[PDB]
This record gives sequence, C-alpha cells and structure tokens, in this order.
Amino acid sequence: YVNNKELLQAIIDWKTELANVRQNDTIGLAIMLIAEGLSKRFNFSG
DNA sequence: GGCTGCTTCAGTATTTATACTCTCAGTAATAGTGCTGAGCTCTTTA
Repeated sequence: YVNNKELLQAIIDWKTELANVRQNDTIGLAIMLIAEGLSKRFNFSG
C-alpha cells in the first residue's frame, strides 16, 4: 500500500504543529487505504 | 448548423467464524422498610 516511513513523518509533523486547527489528509487518505485493505483480510470479508 | 445512425440503458412478462482492560455509571431490581389493625393479652371489678 503505502510507505510506513512517510507516515511516521507526517504524524511527527502534526505532533509538532499540535504543539502550537486541522491535520494533513495524506495520513488520512492512508488511513482509509489501510482500513479498506485490512477489510480484505481473510477472517473478515466473508 | 442543422442533421441521421448507433447506443446504452431502462421498462415489461433461513441466516454472519477470534479481544482486553478496566472503568465507570447510573439503573433497575431488591431487600430494608413501619404502618395498620387487630387480634390476641391482659387484668378489672361488678
């Protein structure tokens, strides 16, 4: 799906900003992505 | 620049497998609750 590392980056960055409102959606798109990919796991998707 | 053929779609005729951890929360059942009366307790003296 998606490089875990870049996600660490984005979230570190929203950490730093929340240390000041919203967050980037890059990480949010990736979240949708990973949710939907897990959905196709084998116990579920049944 | 208005102009005809393809086109795509739309309308007919039972019974679903694997958290965890508090942690709280406020609730509904539930025993604590105290009456009423009354029924027996009891004695009285006429």
